[PDB]
Amino acid sequence: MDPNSLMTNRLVLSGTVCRAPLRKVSPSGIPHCQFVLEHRSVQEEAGFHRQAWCQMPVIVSGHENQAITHSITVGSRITVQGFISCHKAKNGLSKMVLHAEQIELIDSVDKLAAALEHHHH
Amino acid sequence: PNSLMTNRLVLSGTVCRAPLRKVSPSGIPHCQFVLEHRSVQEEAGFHRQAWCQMPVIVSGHENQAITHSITVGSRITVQGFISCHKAKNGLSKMVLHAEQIELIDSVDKLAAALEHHH
DNA sequence: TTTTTTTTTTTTTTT
Repeated sequence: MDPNSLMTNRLVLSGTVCRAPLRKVSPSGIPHCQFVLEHRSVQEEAGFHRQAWCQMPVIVSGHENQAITHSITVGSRITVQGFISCHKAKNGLSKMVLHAEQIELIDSVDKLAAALEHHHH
Repeated sequence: PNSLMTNRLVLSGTVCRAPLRKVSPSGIPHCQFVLEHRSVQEEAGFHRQAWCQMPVIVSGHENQAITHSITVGSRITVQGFISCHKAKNGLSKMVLHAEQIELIDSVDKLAAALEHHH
């Protein structure tokens, strides 16, 4: 445990996905799926509050977590968690991306069900 | 402020540029710098590499104290939220607003004083 | 394995 003496970086962002999961599989047979999460919130800074809006291009790679994505529709309310990585050198400016290791959905069943059975009788 | 909406980034690395310390016409001291992260990771044994220069701002009186101590080369960890503005040309910029700092220099300084206090 | 240049209706924060 020597270099991990400055390798700590975890981002936890909840948000609604605005770009559907674009799946692909790289040569080694690994499957990955991207999308753009839109996060919006009120954040307090300096004893006051201000809005925090951001589009985070997240991507989930490898087997374990592919399933949970096949289940994330557009306008999904999710919280993703994993490391951040980026780059924008003037010889190929790529972008900031949250490689995800973990995701749980944030709209409760009792919640959504409400909006599926009520209009009727 | 509870609910779904949660934004927490906890980055570490070596302060690249600055820090530029200004007090703005609103009253508060603002300290801005850029943090250069570099690390290797992923679950079991698949090797991914990580790098990123996160513009950081430390806004308010509360945290400007610990600040007069970080300079280019300074290693620290910061925790706070990420917001994204327009820029001066390129649309969205990302900035981590630090709500909590950690000079990992004091970490070594504390581990040492332990290993060596006869 | 070149920090796998991978922003694919008007570029989501400007309705």
